[PDB]
This record gives sequence, C-alpha cells and structure tokens, in this order.
Amino acid sequence: SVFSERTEESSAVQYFQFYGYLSQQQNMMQDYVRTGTYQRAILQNHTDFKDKIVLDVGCGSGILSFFAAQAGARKIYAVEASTMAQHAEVLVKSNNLTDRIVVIPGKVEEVSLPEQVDIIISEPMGYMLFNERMLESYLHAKKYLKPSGNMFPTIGDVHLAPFTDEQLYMEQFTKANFWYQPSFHGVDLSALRGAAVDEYFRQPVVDTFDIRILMAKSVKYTVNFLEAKEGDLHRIEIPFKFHMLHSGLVHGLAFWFDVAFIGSIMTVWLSTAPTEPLTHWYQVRCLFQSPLFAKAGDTLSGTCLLIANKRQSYDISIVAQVDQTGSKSSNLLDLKNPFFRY
Amino acid sequence: RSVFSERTEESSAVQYFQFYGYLSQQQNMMQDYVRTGTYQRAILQNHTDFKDKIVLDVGCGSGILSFFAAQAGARKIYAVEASTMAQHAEVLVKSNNLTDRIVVIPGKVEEVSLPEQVDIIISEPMGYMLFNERMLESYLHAKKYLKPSGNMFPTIGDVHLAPFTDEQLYMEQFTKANFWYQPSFHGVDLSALRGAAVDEYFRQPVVDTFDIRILMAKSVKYTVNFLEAKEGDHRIEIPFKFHMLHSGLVHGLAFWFDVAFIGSIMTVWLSTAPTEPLTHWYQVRCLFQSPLFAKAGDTLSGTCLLIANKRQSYDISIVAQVDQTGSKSSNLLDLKNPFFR
Amino acid sequence: RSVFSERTEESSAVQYFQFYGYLSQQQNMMQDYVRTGTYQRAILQNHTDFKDKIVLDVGCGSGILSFFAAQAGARKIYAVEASTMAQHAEVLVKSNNLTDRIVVIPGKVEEVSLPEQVDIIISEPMGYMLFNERMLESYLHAKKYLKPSGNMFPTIGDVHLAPFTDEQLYMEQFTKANFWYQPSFHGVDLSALRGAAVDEYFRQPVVDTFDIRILMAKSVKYTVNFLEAKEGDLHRIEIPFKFHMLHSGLVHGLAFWFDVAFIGSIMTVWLSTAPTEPLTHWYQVRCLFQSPLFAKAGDTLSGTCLLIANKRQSYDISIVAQVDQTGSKSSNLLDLKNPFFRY
Amino acid sequence: SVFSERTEESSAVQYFQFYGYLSQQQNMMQDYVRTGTYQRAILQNHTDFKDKIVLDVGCGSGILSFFAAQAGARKIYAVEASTMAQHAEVLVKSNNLTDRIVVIPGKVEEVSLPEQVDIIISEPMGYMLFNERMLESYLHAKKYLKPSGNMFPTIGDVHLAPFTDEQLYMEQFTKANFWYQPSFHGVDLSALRGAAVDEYFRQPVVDTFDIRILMAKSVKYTVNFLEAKEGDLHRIEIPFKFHMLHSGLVHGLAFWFDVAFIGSIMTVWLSTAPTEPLTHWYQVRCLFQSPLFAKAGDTLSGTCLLIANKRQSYDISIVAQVDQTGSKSSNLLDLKNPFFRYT
Ligand SMILES: Nc1nc(=O)n(CCOc2ccc(Br)cc2)cc1CNCC[C@H]1O[C@@H](n2cnc3c(N)ncnc32)[C@H](O)[C@@H]1O
Ligand SMILES: Nc1nc(=O)n(CCOc2ccc(Br)cc2)cc1CNCC[C@H]1O[C@@H](n2cnc3c(N)ncnc32)[C@H](O)[C@@H]1O
Ligand SMILES: Nc1ncnc2c1ncn2[C@@H]1O[C@H](CSCC[C@H](N)C(=O)O)[C@@H](O)[C@H]1O
Ligand SMILES: Nc1ncnc2c1ncn2[C@@H]1O[C@H](CSCC[C@H](N)C(=O)O)[C@@H](O)[C@H]1O
Repeated sequence: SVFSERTEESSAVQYFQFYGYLSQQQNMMQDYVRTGTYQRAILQNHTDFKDKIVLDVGCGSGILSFFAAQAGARKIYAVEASTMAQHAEVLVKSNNLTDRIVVIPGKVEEVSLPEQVDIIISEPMGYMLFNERMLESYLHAKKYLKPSGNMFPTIGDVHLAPFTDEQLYMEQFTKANFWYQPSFHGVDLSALRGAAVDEYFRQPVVDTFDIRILMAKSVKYTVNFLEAKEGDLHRIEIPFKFHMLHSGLVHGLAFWFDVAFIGSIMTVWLSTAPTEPLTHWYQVRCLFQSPLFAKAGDTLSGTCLLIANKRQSYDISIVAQVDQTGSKSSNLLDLKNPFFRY
Repeated sequence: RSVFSERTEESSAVQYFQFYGYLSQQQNMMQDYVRTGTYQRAILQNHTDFKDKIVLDVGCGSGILSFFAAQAGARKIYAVEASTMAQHAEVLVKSNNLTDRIVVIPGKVEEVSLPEQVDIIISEPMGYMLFNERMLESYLHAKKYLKPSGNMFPTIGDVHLAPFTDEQLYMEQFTKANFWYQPSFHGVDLSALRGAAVDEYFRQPVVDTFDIRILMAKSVKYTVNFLEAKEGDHRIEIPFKFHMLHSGLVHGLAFWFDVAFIGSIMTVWLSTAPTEPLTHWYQVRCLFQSPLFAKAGDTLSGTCLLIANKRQSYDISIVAQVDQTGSKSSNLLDLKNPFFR
Repeated sequence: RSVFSERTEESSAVQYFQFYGYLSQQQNMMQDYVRTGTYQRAILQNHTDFKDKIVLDVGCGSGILSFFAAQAGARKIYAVEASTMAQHAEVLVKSNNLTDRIVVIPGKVEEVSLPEQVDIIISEPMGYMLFNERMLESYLHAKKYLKPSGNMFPTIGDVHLAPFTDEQLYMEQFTKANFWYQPSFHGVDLSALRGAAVDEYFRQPVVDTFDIRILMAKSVKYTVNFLEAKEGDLHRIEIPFKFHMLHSGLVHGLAFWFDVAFIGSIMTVWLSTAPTEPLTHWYQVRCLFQSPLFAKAGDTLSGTCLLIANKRQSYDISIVAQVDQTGSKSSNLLDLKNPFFRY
Repeated sequence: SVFSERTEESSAVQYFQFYGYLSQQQNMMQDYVRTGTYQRAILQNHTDFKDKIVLDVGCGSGILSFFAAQAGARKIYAVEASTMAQHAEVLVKSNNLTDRIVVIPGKVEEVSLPEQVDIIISEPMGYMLFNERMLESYLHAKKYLKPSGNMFPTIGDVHLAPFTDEQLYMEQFTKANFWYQPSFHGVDLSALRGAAVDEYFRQPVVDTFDIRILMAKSVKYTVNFLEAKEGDLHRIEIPFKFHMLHSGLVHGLAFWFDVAFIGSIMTVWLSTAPTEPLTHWYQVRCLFQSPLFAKAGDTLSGTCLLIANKRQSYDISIVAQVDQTGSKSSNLLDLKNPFFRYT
C-alpha cells in the first residue's frame, strides 16, 4: 500500500501499539480545548453535516464520529488502524448508533470504502503539525471526497519564531560535560564529550515557555488541505525572514501550529500557540548550534527544510543568518526522538 | 536464526537497542552511584578473581565494567555490545590506553565468536523486577564461553515479594479508570468501556519507591543461581505463603531484588530493597483490582507466575488467597507497560 | 378521611410522631440559639402583630413559640400538637401561669376542631432542604382557620441551590459502595450488586456543613410565599436553574440551604441556614452526582431540580444538570427521607 | 400469621425497610468477628452440612447460605422478608448456585417450604440477645426441622453483672438539668425536669466499657434453641444473686451474650463479652434509678424481668436489693429505643 511503501514496519508497530491504549485516548479526550473545539466546529456548522455522508480518518475511540452524529450526519464511515477500533465499535453499539456509524478497522490507505463522502473529519496533527506523517493519510483519503466536498480541519498553519533562552542552551553543555572528566571511577571519559554534545543538539525540545522569550513575530506556512496532495508533504521548504522586535542572542527557532475548520456557517480555530492555554502538543524548539546576535530592526533570514523519512517523522534542517552582519548558524535535528522537558 | 532473534519480535529489538545507543542513557546508569560504586567494589575487592584472567563483559555499553576488570588486573577482556554504543566504548578504550587488555566485540552475545574460553563473566543484566528485558537469558547463554569452574559476577539473584497496603495508590489508579464510567462525556456514553479501562490500568506495574511501613508481612525470597541456571529456566513460578503481621487491606504485592557477587575475597551485595538507598530500579508494585482484608496472624497464600514473551518482557499472573476466609484475588500484569509514578 | 391520613402512610406517621415525643429532641431544637433567638426576635419586635390577637401555633412541641406570642401580648393562643409532647406543653402552660391565654389542643392540625378563626399563624415547619417532612403542607392547610386580614410567621421561604466541588466527599461515598465490587468476599462474588450499591449510596443527600469556597457559582433562589401558596402546590416542585460558572473544575453535585422571612408590621426578620451564616441544626444539604461534570469558568450549567412528594412525609428528588457548552449531562435520583448525617 | 399477630404493622414496616439497605447488610458483613466466626463454625463442622438440607432464616444478602454451600450442602432454602431478597437472588445467580440455593421471599412464619430440613442456620441475635424478637422466628422455623435436626447457633447465653460508673450516672442529670432553669428565653422550664430524668433513665445504654467497672462475676441465663418454644420468650425472668467482689456504688446492670455452634466435630463460640474484641452489638447497660452501696462480700439479689411487646422488643423491669442492708432500687426500661453512646 501507499502506507507500507513509506513506513518502516518497526515504526508502524510501535506507532499503532501506542494508539491502542485507552489511557492514551483519554489523555487526548481530556484536552478540553482540543475536544471542545472540534465539537463546536462540527455542531456550530451543522448544515455541513445534516443528512451528509462523513468519513472520519483515524477515529480512535470514535468521539469525532459521535459529534458528526450529534450534528445530524446520515452515515459516518469511521476508519481506525489500531486495536482501538474494537473499542469504538463497542461505543457505537452502546450509544445505539449502529444505523449511522460503521467502524472500519484498518489503514485508510488499504481499506475499501463503498461510496464518496461529503466531508472528511480527522485529527491528524502531530508535534510541529507534521510529526507522525498522518497528514498524508488525511490527504490520501480525499480519493473518497466528492468534488466540492469539505475537510475538517480545512487548513493548517505552522508558525516559526526566533527565541532566546540562555538557560536551555547552556544546559546542553552541563549535561554533556558529565563526560568531561579524567577519572570517573578511574576512567577518563572526555573523548566522548563531543559526541554527547552532538546527540543533545539533534533533539527538538517539546515543552512550553513564556511568550516573552520570543524575539519577533512568527512566520506562517499554510497547508490548504482542500488543495494539497500528499506528495506536497514529503519535502516542506519553509523560508523565513524575521523582523527582529528585540535585541539579543537568538538561540533557535520555536514552532507551534493552528488549524481552521472553515464551515458554511462559521470558521472555528484550534490554536496550540504559547499565547493560548496549553495543549498536549505543547510547543517545539530547535536550537541553533551557535547563537546569533541580532538587534531590534535587524532581519534574520534562512530556511527550515523538513525532509520526510520512513520512521513516520522528519529530519529538520535549519539554516539562518543575520542579514545586516553575516553571522550564520545551522542545525540538523531528528524529530522522531524529541526531548520531553516539560 | 539465533537464540535471540527466535525469542524476540524485530520491532521490540529495534527500539531496545536504539534506546541503549544513546549516550544520555549510559550517563543515567553511570550516575546511579550505588549501582556503579557497588560494581566497582565487588570487582576491585575480589581482585584475585580477575588477576591475569580472561573476562567476558556481556552488554558492555560504555565499557565501564570492563575498565573495572582492567583496574583489577585482568589480562584480557572481551566486551560484547550489540547497540551502536560499541563504537563509543572502543573510543574510550583507545583514549585510556587499554587496547592491550579490552577488546570490543560488536554484536549480540548469542551471535558473536570469541577466540577463547573465559575465566569469569561480568554483566549488569537486571531490569525492573529483576527479569524485565530478558537480558538475564543472554547472560546465561554466554556461559557457553565459560571454562568449567568459571565464575559469574553477579553470581546469584534474589527476588523479594511482600504484601502492601496503600489506599492512595489504589484510588489514584481507580480514579483514572473511572473516566470511562461517564454516561455523558460531551454527550457520549463511555460506560460500556469501563471494565476494559480498569483492566488496562491495573495491568500496569507501578514503579516508584515507598515507605517500608506499608508492608504487611515479611518478604518471601526467590533465588536464581546464575552458575547453575539455564536460560530456558521462560516460565517462572514463585509460590508464596505470608504470615500477616498487621491487619488491614492488602492492595497488592511489592517486588524488589538483590544480587550478590560471590568472590574469593568477599561477597558484595547490590540491593534495591526499600530499606536501602534508592537506585534507578526503584521498586515495583503489582496492584489487585480489589483489595483483600486480612488480620494479623492470617496466612496469605498463592503463586506469582511469570511467562516470558517475545517483546523482551513478562506476562505476570498473581493469584493470592487469605487462607482463613477463602477471600481470593486474581490479577494480570504487563511488565512491558509500567506506570512511573 | 383526613387530609393528613390521605397523604401519609400510617407507618411513616407513627414513627414521625414517636420521634417528636422525646423531650431530648425538643431540647436539641431549643438549644439551637440562632433558631430560637431569631424566632423570639421576629415575634417580640413585631409585637403589634400579636397584641390582643388570636394566634394558632402549628406543631407547638413544648410550647416555646406560644410562650413568645404570649410575651408579645396575644389574647388567645391555640397550640396544636399531634405527638405526646402536647401533654408536656400543658404542664408548662400551668407552671408558667398562662392557663388563661395558651390553650393546648392535642391532635393533627388537619383533624382538630379549632374554636375560632385566628389573626396569625406561627410555626416552625421547615425540614432539611426546607421541604422534608411535608410539614409545610400542614402549615398551609391551617390557613382554613386564618382570617382574611391574617398573617403567617414565617411568611416566605427561599430555597437556594449552587454547584459545588468536593472530591473528598465523592470519594468517601464511592469507597463505601466499592465494598460491593469484591469478587471474593469470604469466597463470595459480590460484584453483580455493584451498580445497586452505587445507586443506593448516591441516593442519600448529605447533611453537614462546608466551607463556602467549595461553591462554584452564585446560588439560584426559589421562593414559596406561605400567604399565597396552596397545599396542593407542594406535591410537585419544579426548580429550573442556570448557573454562570465562576470557577473551573469538577462539579460533584448541588448544595442546598434555605432562608425564611418573618414579614411583620414593624420589621422583617430573617432566619438563614446559609453556609455564610452561623450553623443551625438544619446544617446544609448536598446531593451528589454519580458522575461529576467538568465545567470551565464562564460556561453555563443548566437543568432542573424536581421534587415529587411521597407518602413517607418526604420527596423523591430528581436532578438533571447539563454543561451547555458541551452537552455533558448528569441525572440523579435521591431519597430525601433518608439522608446521610455526616457531621 | 404468628408474626403479624405479635407485631404492630408500623414496627414491621420500619424494621424490614432497615434491612433492605445494602449498607446495613454491609455493616453486619464487615463485622469480622461475627462473619468469620459463622464461617468457621460451618466449615469446621462440615459433616453437619455435607449433602444436607439447610434452612437459612433471614438470609439477608445470602452470606450464611453461601457458607453452607461451601461446606457441601445439597440444598439451602434461604428465607428473607425484606426487599434484600431480590439482591440475594442476584448473588445466587452470579455465583452459579441456583441448583443449590433457593431464595424464598417472605416471612418465615408465612412462606411454605417444600420439604423438611436437617439443620437451621440464622443470625437472629439483637442487642442483649433478645432485641428485635427474631429469636422467636428462629424457634418458629423448627416446624421445618427433622427430628434430631440441628440448630446453628444451638444455644445462647445472656450474661448480667453489676457495674459502677459514676460518670455515666451523673451524665443523665447534666442532660436533664437543661430543663431546670427559670427563664429560658423567658420560660420557666423546671416543671419538666423530672419527666426528662425519667426519659433518660428508661433508655438502655449501648456502648463498651473497661472490664474493671464490673463489681461481681456475671450470672448467666441460657436459651437452648433445640428445646425452647416461641412462647418461652414472651416472659423472661432472670433471678440473680451477686457476690460482690468490690466495695462501692452499684449504678446498674451490664449485659452481653455468647452463642455456641454445637457441631458434630467441635463447638464454636461467638462472644460479645467486654473481655473479647468489639462487635456491632457492643454491650448494654441498664441504670438503676438510685445507686446501691455494697461492700465486698455483700450480696446483691433481685430479678430482671423481660416482657415482650408488639414493637419487636421488650419492656425491662429490674429490681435489686443489697441483702445485708435492705437498700433497694429498680428501673423500667424500653429496649426498643436504646441510647447509642459509643464514640
Ligand atoms: N490526537 C492526537 N494526540 C496526540 O497525542 N498526538 C501526538 C502523538 O505523537 C506521537 C509521536 C510519536 C509516536 Br511513535 C506516536 C505519537 C497526536 C494526535 C493526532 N493523531 C490521531 C491519531 C489516530 O489516528 C489513527 N491513525 C493514524 N494513521 C492512520 C491510518 N493511516 N489509518 C487509520 N488510522 C490511522 C491512530 O491509530 C489514532 O487512532
Ligand atoms: N423544627 C425543626 N427542627 C428540625 O431540626 N427538624 C428536623 C427534622 O428531623 C426529623 C428526623 C426524623 C423524622 Br421521622 C422527622 C424529622 C425539623 C423541624 C420542623 N419540624 C417540627 C415538627 C413539630 O410539629 C409537629 N407536627 C408535625 N406535623 C403536625 C401536624 N400535622 N399536626 C400537628 N403537629 C404536627 C411535630 O410533632 C413536631 O412537634
Ligand atoms: N544479547 C545482547 N548482546 C549484546 N549486548 C546486549 C544484549 N542484550 C542487551 N545488551 C546490551 O546490554 C546493555 C545493558 S545496560 C549495561 C551497560 C554497562 N554494562 C554498564 O554497566 O554501565 C545495553 O547496552 C544493551 O545494548
Ligand atoms: N420473620 C422473618 N422472616 C424472614 N426474615 C426475617 C424475619 N425477621 C427478620 N428477618 C431478616 O433476618 C435478617 C437478620 S440480619 C442477618 C442477615 C444475614 N443472615 C447475615 O448473617 O448477615 C434481616 O435481613 C431481616 O430482614
């Protein structure tokens, strides 16, 4: 299938084992902002669901399918690849909705769906929006979408901003300097210090932070799910030019994302920005290998290049320079193995 | 085709050896001062067991235990490591000018060739509850390289079990499961999934420490002798009979382990008991879905059954009974999915 | 047949009036100084509503409220009491030299024959949650004896309800029911009865007091005007509510208290059982949800508290509450006759 | 029926409503001395149950019937008059025992059994053994017992002993002296002080105590449940002659009870004595109206007369005198309404 061709089997085994736990579904469901916003986006746009045919890509426990049912959908196809599909079926029966929701166990790239649908709903966002590569599954499902059907969410915006965090940068060396000693129980460890530094700097940091560390207005990269093809997500080239609002040392780039549900009645936004209540996506920070000094009014330009890999994630190549001075740095990070600092 | 790959799902082995490829994770184990200092003491204080000997280090990681064997006078040390950490170990061997004593051998101990038989095997193969990760079986397998009267460091392993009371922990886990009792979560009746949620949460062994006053009986001991055991020794049946010292609710069983290095100069013990300074193994508690009441003087009897699985862990079955009343508790746990409290 | 007997199971009534025959229970009410001092102040400070008037005391107990009416100058006081406490009231009337003014009439107010119409009725008919015991219906029934110009002391009653958070109370009740989850109690599997046990323990309203900081929204008020209400008005009591949540968290149930006002010609005097006021022997009352509701500050919590009178001198309570922003609902049935006295 | 003729309807309704609560069944089941001793008595005498026919009088949740099944019984008829019969039936089904336990809802005086039984099991003991009058239902059930059938429990012993407790005695007057004041909010309450004293003294005290308050060795009255008839329990006369071990003031008589399960293999005892761990029966104390001084070596002689009443309890009359001086005291008590003093 399309999925097997792009995914290492060992990655997929761990991935769907993770989503097979009720405790993991619960942690998503108890994200009030996440769950409440999906509900309002569906219910408040009821004319997008009443008497419609719906596809739910990666339905988990089924919660979003039940919302589409609350909004009056005539028939909902709920596709789920993990063993959570058996629990969703239990809930469809116990909620007396077997006439309106059919759970289809399997990957959306592999199952057979009988008819075209009016609207696709899904929650395919990962860290920095793109982690997990589920957005490609969501776009792949548009083979089942009628012309002039809709997508919920309709667009995804990933945001990037430069930050200063002296304590985060210095902490990498505090940890790595464990190895910089001549007699750890009699052993000189210091030949491994550089390798330890490199290992730490390749990890994106998942945690949150005070918005006062941000040094410029973010730059936005928009994916329009109604128009994009899954091939568009294999190599994501994000140019940036930041107009610095504050003077100081820039230690890296911070990432968050928004999605918008563009319905016939209204548009509803779900934001994971650090100005908004915290979600289970937190935010993501990638360090430069060396800080760059920038003055307020300088411009910080470069590119963030996301290169998809077969571990359902991306290699992150960042390059940046202060235009008015020529100072430049870079880094290359492995998004599959972030450091959870929160 | 090897013993390892026959008993191990590929996906599990990938994550396992990737985890141990991180320098940060070697640092974490190395900074366990009780663990690292105790291993050094067991080896240096039994220096006569290493002096001019041939050594095998099973799963050497950064190489730290091989360096201890070199300090103790070993003539040659084969340091076997299957993760990419083997490359970092070789860097340290060169930088410490021990290329004449420590020889790194990349690969699984079930698959590599050694030039000669060895006088003693060293390893740190203990996981949570002693047996997690199934590395003890690699340690035992390595005895194919051991001369007839060779030694093993560690030599024996003791698992300890004991009933405990802890209402707070019980209700902390019940409360999480109660989420799946709601008849109307955003309008959706979840309650049909409530038994499946209880089952899932209570299958998680709880890893953390606790005050010793929560133990309701003296612990029962189960001993594995690494000089004698075979790696097939896969299905572990631990019977127990506790003489209760206090009355109250028995919420589950607590587990810890000790290993002893039985050297020619002295026996050195590394203990993870709750009476001892904390280690990165902490302790493990397996909860009952429903607590049993017993009084002082009663006997609590049963069996802890550990079945090894292909994910490098164990399926745990605990059945316990208050002999005086016939009150019985039967519980299942997945040592692969612990809850780190 | 009497109106009382037609609405009351004999077994309930026998136990009810036996309870009130004990001097120790009269002492308990009398030693509630907020209650007794507030009644005395309502009567004496509105003495012109009693001077040279004819008074009916409904359910007089030991007679204390009739003595207050006599202190305020009432010409004649008919003190009606159905328990055996009536005989002790007669003793106090004689020993306080008030035989010319206080006339004990033993029996139910629905069944006695009163000698004449009265200017004012006094009573203490409030139970837990105001409505327990159904004695408000006897109070209203007694208006058959009230002159057109007449007054009622108390004159109105306000019931207050508000959402609360209290995980400890919830866990306490849930832990008791968990006994019936056991798969092997002395070798017996009890767990088929777990749902029945939860239902039973959560049917009990909790009578005790609490810190006002557990309250998550301003209370909603429901008023009964004793001058205007008819007996039959209290057979079905429907209290709608819409709360504006002031705090985020779990709503474990609704809290209840009540105030009564004595609206006299000189002043209005209030007796409050609110948790902001000194404790009384009515305490406060909390009805738990089997399933707590999560709400955010600014959300609305809406629904209905419905009280249906029953033949055991109490009410079957149904509470349905819903968080409007999410459609999360909780439905609960409670048996007001049999509370859990937690204090 | 025999039951309805001896029981006021109102008492019966309240009584079986009480036992219809799972929480009350849980209270009894959690009494570990009670429940464990019954289980030991049945299981350790397994030859009295193996392949036998059993009747469980007042089975409640069914717990004792499950113990009989554990001991090998072929058939158990489990009779229960409260709505708890519905819950027991649920447990019989969920424990896969419908082929061996037959729940029969109703009063044992009124249901029909399809055959005679080898052994009757029951827990009919109330406060100081006799409260609730359920021993009569247990004895009534012998109409279903085969000749040389057995009873578990087989005998019951009530123990009586004189006690000294100055603080318990004085406490009655502290409470009653609430009424001895001339102006409680303007009212002279004093005329009711005597009636308040009398009311307190009529209540047996349920709580526990230190065994050193006991002034003489106990006297024992035995009911043999194999031989006794219902009528024997309507008038229970217990004479006593205490030989005083300590000098001091005797303030009343203390009561407790033991039962014995006299099986083919061994006899097992369940004791509620103050020398044994506490049960939910505690102990019971009946004050004298006036204390009696006795010296060590004196004799305290008298009678405790228990008269059954139609509220499922007893009127207690106690008369006692110190033989060497003639000093005499008495008291009349209502066992139905004890004072629960325990904390
Ligand atoms: N809601 C969330 N909560 C979170 O915590 N995160 C962060 C998780 O970050 C991780 C990082 C590394 C690893 Br490794 C694992 C997680 C992300 C989301 C959004 N994702 C919704 C997932 C549902 O979609 C299903 N699903 C996926 N692909 C499918 C397909 N092709 N066909 C069919 N069903 C498919 C999958 O089984 C699950 O039910
Ligand atoms: N003041 C209070 N303080 C409290 O704490 N509570 C808590 C109640 O707790 C209870 C516990 C168990 C049971 Br069961 C019942 C209640 C309640 C009240 C209000 N109750 C005053 C009743 C007086 O009025 C009499 N009475 C009633 N109906 C009559 C009629 N129809 N005709 C004539 N006399 C009638 C009744 O005999 C008694 O003297
Ligand atoms: N079958 C096997 N063959 C070779 N190495 C193995 C193995 N199974 C596990 N290992 C390795 O054994 C190590 C266990 S951690 C112990 C590290 C080191 N000996 C120290 O004390 O610091 C890991 O590095 C893991 O990669
Ligand atoms: N005449 C009668 N007929 C049937 N049941 C009766 C009865 N009189 C009392 N009972 C019942 O007897 C029980 C006594 S309590 C004992 C309950 C249970 N056998 C146990 O040991 O735990 C109550 O449940 C009560 O409802």
